[PDB]
Amino acid sequence: ASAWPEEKNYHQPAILNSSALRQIAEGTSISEMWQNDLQPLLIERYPGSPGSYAARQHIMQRIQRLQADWVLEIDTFLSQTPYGYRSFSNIISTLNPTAKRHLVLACHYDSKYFSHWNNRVFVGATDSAVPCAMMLELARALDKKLLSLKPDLSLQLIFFDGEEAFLHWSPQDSLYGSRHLAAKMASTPHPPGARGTSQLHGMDLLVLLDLIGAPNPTFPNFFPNSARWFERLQAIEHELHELGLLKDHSLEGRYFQNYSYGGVIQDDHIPFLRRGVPVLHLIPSPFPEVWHTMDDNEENLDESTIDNLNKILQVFVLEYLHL
Amino acid sequence: ASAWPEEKNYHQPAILNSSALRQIAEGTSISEMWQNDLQPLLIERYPGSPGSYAARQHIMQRIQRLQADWVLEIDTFLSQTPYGYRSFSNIISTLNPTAKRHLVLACHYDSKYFSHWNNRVFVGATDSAVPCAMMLELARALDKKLLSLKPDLSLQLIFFDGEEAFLHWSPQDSLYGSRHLAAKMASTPHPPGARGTSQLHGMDLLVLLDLIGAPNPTFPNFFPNSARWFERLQAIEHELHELGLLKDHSLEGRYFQNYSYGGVIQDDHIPFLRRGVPVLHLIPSPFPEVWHTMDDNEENLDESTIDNLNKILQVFVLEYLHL
Amino acid sequence: ASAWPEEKNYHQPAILNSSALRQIAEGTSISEMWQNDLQPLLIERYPGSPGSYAARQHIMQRIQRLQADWVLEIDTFLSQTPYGYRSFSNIISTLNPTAKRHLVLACHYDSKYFSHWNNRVFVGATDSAVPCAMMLELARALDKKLLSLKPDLSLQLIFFDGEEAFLHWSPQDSLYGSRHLAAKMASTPHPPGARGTSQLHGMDLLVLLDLIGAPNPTFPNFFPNSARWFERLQAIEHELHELGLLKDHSLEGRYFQNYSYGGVIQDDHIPFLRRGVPVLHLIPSPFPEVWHTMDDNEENLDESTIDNLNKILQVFVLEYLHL
Amino acid sequence: ASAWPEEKNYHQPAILNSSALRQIAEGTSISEMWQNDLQPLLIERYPGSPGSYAARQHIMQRIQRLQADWVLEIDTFLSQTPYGYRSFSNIISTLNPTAKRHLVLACHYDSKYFSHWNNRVFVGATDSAVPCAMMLELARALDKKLLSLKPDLSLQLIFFDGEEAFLHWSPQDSLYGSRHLAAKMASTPHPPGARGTSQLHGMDLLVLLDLIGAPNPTFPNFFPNSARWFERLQAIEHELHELGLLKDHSLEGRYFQNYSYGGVIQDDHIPFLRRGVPVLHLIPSPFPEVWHTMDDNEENLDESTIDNLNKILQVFVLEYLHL
Amino acid sequence: ASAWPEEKNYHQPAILNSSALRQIAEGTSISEMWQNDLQPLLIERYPGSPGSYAARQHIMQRIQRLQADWVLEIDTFLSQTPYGYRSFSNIISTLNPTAKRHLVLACHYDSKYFSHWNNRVFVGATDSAVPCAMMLELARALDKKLLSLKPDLSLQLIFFDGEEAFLHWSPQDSLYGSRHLAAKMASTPHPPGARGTSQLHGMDLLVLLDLIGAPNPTFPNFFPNSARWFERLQAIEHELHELGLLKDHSLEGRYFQNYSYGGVIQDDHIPFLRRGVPVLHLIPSPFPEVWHTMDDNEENLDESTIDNLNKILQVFVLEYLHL
Ligand SMILES: O=C1Nc2cccc(O)c2/C1=C/c1ccc2[nH]cnc2c1
Ligand SMILES: O=C1Nc2cccc(O)c2/C1=C/c1ccc2[nH]cnc2c1
Ligand SMILES: O=C1Nc2cccc(O)c2/C1=C/c1ccc2[nH]cnc2c1
Ligand SMILES: O=C1Nc2cccc(O)c2/C1=C/c1ccc2[nH]cnc2c1
Ligand SMILES: O=C1Nc2cccc(O)c2/C1=C/c1ccc2[nH]cnc2c1
Ligand SMILES: [Zn+2]
Ligand SMILES: [Zn+2]
Ligand SMILES: [Zn+2]
Ligand SMILES: [Zn+2]
Ligand SMILES: [Zn+2]
Repeated sequence: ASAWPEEKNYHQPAILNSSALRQIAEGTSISEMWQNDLQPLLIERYPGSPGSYAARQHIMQRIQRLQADWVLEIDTFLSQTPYGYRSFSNIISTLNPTAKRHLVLACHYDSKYFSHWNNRVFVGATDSAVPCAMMLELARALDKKLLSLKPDLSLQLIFFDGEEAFLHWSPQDSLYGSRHLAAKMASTPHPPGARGTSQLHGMDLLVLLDLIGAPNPTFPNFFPNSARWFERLQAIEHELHELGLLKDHSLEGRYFQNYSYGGVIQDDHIPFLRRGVPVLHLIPSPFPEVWHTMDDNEENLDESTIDNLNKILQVFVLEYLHL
Repeated sequence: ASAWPEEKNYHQPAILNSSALRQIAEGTSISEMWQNDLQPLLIERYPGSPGSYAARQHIMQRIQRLQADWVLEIDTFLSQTPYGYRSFSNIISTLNPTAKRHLVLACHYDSKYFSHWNNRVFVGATDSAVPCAMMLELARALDKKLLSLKPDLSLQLIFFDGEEAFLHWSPQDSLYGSRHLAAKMASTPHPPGARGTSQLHGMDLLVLLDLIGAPNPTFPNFFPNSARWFERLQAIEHELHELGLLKDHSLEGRYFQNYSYGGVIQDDHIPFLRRGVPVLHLIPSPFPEVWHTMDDNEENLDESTIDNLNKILQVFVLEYLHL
Repeated sequence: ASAWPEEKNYHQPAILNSSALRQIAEGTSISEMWQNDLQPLLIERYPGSPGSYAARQHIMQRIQRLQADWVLEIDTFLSQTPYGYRSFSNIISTLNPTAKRHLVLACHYDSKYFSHWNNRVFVGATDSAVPCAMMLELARALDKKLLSLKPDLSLQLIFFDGEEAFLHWSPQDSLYGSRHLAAKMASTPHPPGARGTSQLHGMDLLVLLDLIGAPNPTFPNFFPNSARWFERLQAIEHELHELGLLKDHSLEGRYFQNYSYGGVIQDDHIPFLRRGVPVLHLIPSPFPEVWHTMDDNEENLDESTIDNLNKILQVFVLEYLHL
Repeated sequence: ASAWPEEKNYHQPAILNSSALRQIAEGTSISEMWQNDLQPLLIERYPGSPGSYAARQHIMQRIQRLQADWVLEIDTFLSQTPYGYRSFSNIISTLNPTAKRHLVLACHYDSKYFSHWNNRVFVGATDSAVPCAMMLELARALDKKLLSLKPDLSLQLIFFDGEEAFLHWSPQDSLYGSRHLAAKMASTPHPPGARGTSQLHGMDLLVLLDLIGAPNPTFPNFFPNSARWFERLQAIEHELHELGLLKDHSLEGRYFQNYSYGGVIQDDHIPFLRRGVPVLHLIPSPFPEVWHTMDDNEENLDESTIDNLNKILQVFVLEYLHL
Repeated sequence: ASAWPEEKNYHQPAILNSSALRQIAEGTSISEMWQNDLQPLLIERYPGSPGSYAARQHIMQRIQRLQADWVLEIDTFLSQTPYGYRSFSNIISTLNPTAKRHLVLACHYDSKYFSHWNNRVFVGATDSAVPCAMMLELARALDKKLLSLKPDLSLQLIFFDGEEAFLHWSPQDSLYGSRHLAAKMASTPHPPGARGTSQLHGMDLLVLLDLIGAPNPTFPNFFPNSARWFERLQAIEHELHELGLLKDHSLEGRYFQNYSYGGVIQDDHIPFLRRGVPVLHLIPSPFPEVWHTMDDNEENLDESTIDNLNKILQVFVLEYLHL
């Protein structure tokens, strides 16, 4: 067939100059994000719940009101769990769904399920409420530029549901949302009409944000097939440092350090990885100290790190998308 | 509905004082244990074998002679192999088998089958006679305190048979004992009469000992859902050291180094991990130089290190149980 | 020369409970430090200048108003430099100067001489105004607990002058105020009336703060006769973390990391060290990125890290003094 | 004083764009250097000796035949030694009489004295004949651009004599050319007529190249007053790398690694360093394997590493000089 | 002179085959040493004390009683201190006083001086009573092959006195004996009637034992002129291990790791090192945790580690000596 599915293998960023980067840095607001994007989401929001719907509405609302012609879809489905068939809902938000190639940013909007205990609630600030807010805050901060899209390539965001186990992490009880959509897409021809290419051939790259939020992350370079793009976040991190544009930051506490990792982490990316989509797994190693504790709350998030990652990521994208 | 299967995430140790610690370090005798508990286990003991029945037997005698109300079982069972059908007997000792919740220590009591070489015999002193002796010594040394068990929690031991492969490593040629027991436990209501919860629900934490006894062990932190418990070993090791109760010991050769391990090792924890039991896998990395050679013998054991880990394990276990 | 001068070698801390620590963390304000004790010193203030007298002046005032009975002295003295003789002044603030033994906290309060460039002035935010405010905030915060000094031990703060070189780093041109004070103290009987014992005998341990206030600092353990005191800084850091009373703080970026250093930094400890005083040199390695640049301003300080090191240091100090 | 002595503190470089960096990298033949600039120097050449005068002569000849206004000088002198007084002869080559400020590159052109063995003769290929050759070649390859010198700053090349000891390394028996040349310049006014300031005040940075030519060298960041220039050598090496311009080179095998060093190496920079000159000491740690052995010859030099470092340096210099 | 003193520069060792290595292991007995060699040294033994004389005498009886023709000098001398002039007695034991060249091994027989605290007493087991013994036992263990000295090369031991400061470490107050004996050897011709070569010229390598006998030592490769012999100590530790000739020993806790050092440790080698004698400094880094505490006692020595270092040292000496 046509070879556009190989394009992703040769695609270069449009690196930005200092003045551009000063602009981007000034364009994102961590407090706006914190107030209007993220505090809504710090609720018990596990699949089913009132939380899940409130969270779901909140995401689309906040997307809905932007100037770029974002196409929100829901994709409610049903899957078996160790408590029976429960109902899930993935969020997709697409720009230019005819864009044969998309760069995808994705995270997970469900919250793990826990019995209230001591009258506390798990609300999953880093796991993964913050990554949802960052993707939100990037759609906003970059809206004027993202409008320019009316290379055949645009941007999709995915918010997955049912990432976490219901009882116990196993292949059977985990990634409900992403195993659904991996399949759905591997079987949806793309572009419409085509005869050999799926919605996955048109994932250039999947950037999975998971567990972001805590002080002192270090992100490993998980895959050779996305390493060049990891290097670019290294380069972006550096230059935004060399230019004043990061806060409480030092290069001896870099986020992205050339440290490859041993065994694989399981996460919403796996249903895509093994179908051949190159992945960039922005999850930290070690996990946050508050992982799956009630203490994974607002109080233990380093606003200042998150701001620095907001900027790094926002640049990464404009550079991919050549805006 | 009862949520007692969650009590394990919120479980905290009752940490001990410097009198207590001195007392423990005092009442464990590496030299008795060496003579009374481990020297008997140092024989060819692959499943089948006369060794196996001897060891099985040894193990039960030295438990049967202590005062606390241990209940030993011998799950003997058949299972297929590359050499046809064969028979395995796991050893399960248990205090308070209605103790709804149990902390579990475990190891394997077989020895791998090797032909005889230069009239040398493979006896597995670290793989895994030493862990078996360690476990038996801990029941001895803690006996008077374990009596106290007449939070509904108690202790349980397991000595798995057929951990090693008969011919060659594989899902199908290995972990005969634990694969078997993990299933039978997943299918057993705990507590009697329960309707939705199995005995695995009652396993707090599985501490599994493998490949102990060589010099300069280094134990990684393998799993994030047991990592606060690995922190307690770090912390126990520390205090027992600053208080001068370890032998030939320095912090520049700690045993528990806060280092995270890439992959998964395969071992008797596997069937219980993939079903959602937390594991504290006390296996070192790298394995001991003598691994799976005829040199895994007594002459190459480090008394001092084994004795240090006894103290550490014994204190871990008392703090877990609140004794 | 009695045998009191060796008690330092056996001194041990009075470790605190989790309730104390909580009080210690809660009773230090980094924002009051920021305006009352630190923002005033951020001015050109090399030796001689009018800044030197104003910073000098500030310090004493901020001490003079506290309840403890601080005995300020001033130690003005003349020395040759590359630009000719000049007049320096060390500040010394002593509790219980008859206190035969003292723990000493010290920084330097000059600022390096630089000509102005682009109309910016060098002010030394980390080199070493934060340290001065740290030492000044510590005496405020701990004031009430320090009236109780009426073992014979007390606390002395020292603010050195002329630490930095005038023109070109060298033994002739550097440490003007601590070469002087060593020697002065090295030859001043202590206690009064003494006959064989100098005031350096009575110096238990000298904690030198320097270059503090940038993000992600790493302090080494430089000297073996003080490691045990470093180790207590390690342990405090850990404990304040595990109770939740540090901020944006992760243990994979501790500040005190058991890492030994090879060479020596020259700094104001040197004249006391080669007099056999025990030094705890809280100077980080690598130096900050803004070292000796005009960018060593307020804008580039990490308030979180300094709250943190303040809490730690305050604790360290109450345990040293058994308060 | 005036202000000019401090201009160096604020000097930024004129970074080169890609096209340029290529043009430099084609500019330099390692083969031309190898045969024209280096092979003449592979001779026994300890001070006094005929290779001492032949070396001296050769160097000069190669500068003389360049366009640029190199002003040569011999500085023959005489110092006490363990074999009596003897006569040395530094070589200085300067562009610009008045260039108030100079970047200096420097290297030592003697050879340690060794009696002959198995008919073998020490010729210090890396110690330091390659550094020399390197400096020559950079003269050669940057002539035309160095013409453009008719910010008041230029270049200077020094080739110290008497670096190595005659007998046994010590302050009194080592560093003969450079202890003399730093005292002499520290007592010569610059610029001519000046009432306050030395030619040292004019030395912007002394780049000392020693021990260069072995495979896989790593150079550390010895000094913090030249760390930004170290960082630039790194940025250059990365960038020359990622553009394809280096040979047999990976970033896993970089030369300039952010690895500070503890204490100091004694080399020809010391006389200048204590006098307040900033130093970029391109010496490797560890020293080469052939260090001070007859085996320090041509056969053990890695031609590929030298080409690469030629490139890196010549760039470093064109960018310091805003050429 | 001549070149006879450049011979150290070329000395290759006569390396042993496995069969010999086994004899040497068999040949030394750590229980013999512990009882007959070291336990007498474990007394308060500063310079001038009766212990000092006790200890001085013991050494000599242990060497007098062997058969090789050890030749005991006794440099006694006076020197000023912070407590007055006092008397010091080195011990020197040569084989072939006329043998031009000499491998020299040395340690120090004094104990620091401490008051008596809780009726406890500082005795210096690691520092340096073990290295004294290790050298004693080296000579017992090797006597028969040492006899074979009737390459003009032989062996020398040195038990320095006064190494430790009397009051507070410092060039004026330390290394009393080595400074004496270094200067006295520098100004003694050798071999007799030589006209420009001293005893120090016929120190081929100085092997300095210090701070030995604690668990888990790591020894840096401190000097480049001695590095090739550190690489021998490494190759020896390896081969002895790969033959199961060391106890309780993994290569992941090697004793000699090829890691270079930054700064410099001050010890009895300085006075020879700045006079140009090659030094293999066997002092660990870090120091023992018990350094200059009362716990530097026999209770805290690692018998296995010492026994392993005896073997390594006895092999090193023989391959040097071509025995
Ligand atoms: O959910 C989980 N339960 C576990 C129990 C034992 C070991 C484990 O690694 C896990 C685990 C992994 C996990 C992985 C990625 C995640 N992203 C967000 N939550 C995440 C959790
Ligand atoms: O038995 C085995 N045969 C192998 C061949 C190649 C690679 C391997 O990891 C193995 C192996 C692993 C193994 C793992 C945990 C064990 N615990 C005790 N023995 C253990 C052995
Ligand atoms: O001041 C300095 N000028 C230098 C030039 C070259 C190398 C150096 O280490 C220095 C240096 C060191 C230094 C050390 C401790 C300090 N504390 C505050 N400023 C400090 C500076
Ligand atoms: O020459 C030397 N003799 C030594 C003996 C013991 C330790 C040492 O570091 C040295 C030494 C250092 C050295 C430093 C830079 C050099 N550049 C060229 N040769 C160089 C030698
Ligand atoms: O004695 C000492 N007191 C110190 C105080 C602060 C730092 C130091 O490095 C030292 C020191 C050094 C030292 C070096 C080698 C020794 N061998 C036996 N004792 C030894 C001691
Ligand atoms: Zn999670
Ligand atoms: Zn095994
Ligand atoms: Zn400074
Ligand atoms: Zn050299
Ligand atoms: Zn000592």
